[PDB]
Amino acid sequence: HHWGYGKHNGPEHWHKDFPIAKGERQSPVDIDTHTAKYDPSLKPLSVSYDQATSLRILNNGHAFNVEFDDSQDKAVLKGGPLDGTYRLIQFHFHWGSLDGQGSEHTVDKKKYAAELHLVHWNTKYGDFGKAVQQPDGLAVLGIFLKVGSAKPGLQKVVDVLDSIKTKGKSADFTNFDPRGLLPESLDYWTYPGSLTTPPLLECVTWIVLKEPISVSSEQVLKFRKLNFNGEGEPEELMVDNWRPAQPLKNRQIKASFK
Ligand SMILES: NS(=O)(=O)c1ccc(C(=O)N2CCc3ccccc3C2)cc1
Ligand SMILES: [Zn+2]
Repeated sequence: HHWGYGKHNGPEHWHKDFPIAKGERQSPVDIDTHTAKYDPSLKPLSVSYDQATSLRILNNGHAFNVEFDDSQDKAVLKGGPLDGTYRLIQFHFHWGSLDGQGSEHTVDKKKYAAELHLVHWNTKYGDFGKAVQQPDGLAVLGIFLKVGSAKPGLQKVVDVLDSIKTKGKSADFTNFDPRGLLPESLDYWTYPGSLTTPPLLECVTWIVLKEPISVSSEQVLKFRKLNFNGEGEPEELMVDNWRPAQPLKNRQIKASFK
């Protein structure tokens, strides 16, 4: 009876195994756009993905992760609110059963259809497992998805999902360019928070882009055909794998833009 997204093991249960669920810097949060303060000291975000080396895609029973070779400074995030250099390790999404929900962060209580998380670790801690033990260990770039026009750069991901339907399945996934998942603008909000899944560690500088990407209904429908279950187990569609907004508590959300 491990954690998941169901009635009996979903977000409102997580605190029993992971008491930090009720902590002081939990994610996601609602971004109140009128209360977020423009911070002229914030730098433009530097996203350097030209040499990114994707390796594999994995259904881990909660989402799918596109994994990267993070054994050298290839795909890195810096600037913005960050000090130092953060290396891309994986991206994944959260999405809904319907287009009206699925995002983890909300904007003035608006829920997007899905949310992309590009996860990076601070190179000053040497590895991901050490980084998650630190308050500045991770930088997660969050990008909202709305349903409209197709995102051509997403289609390579959508088309491999058939091969990783069920929990524990993986597939080679080389030469995928995550630049094709970015919106035009790098305007963002930022705040200190946490992982949004167990172990819910309070190790993340969140950077949430203002501009959503558009994906087609067909693209998101393919996400919703994935399974939380393993092969030859009762089919449970992988949908609604998002944690709701958590209390902001003693935090300020800062905007990079006026
Ligand atoms: N949704 S999110 O906050 O962007 C998120 C980001 C990263 C992860 C993640 O890769 N994990 C959880 C922590 C951890 C710790 C030790 C070893 C492995 C892992 C694997 C899960 C969720
Ligand atoms: Zn996530």
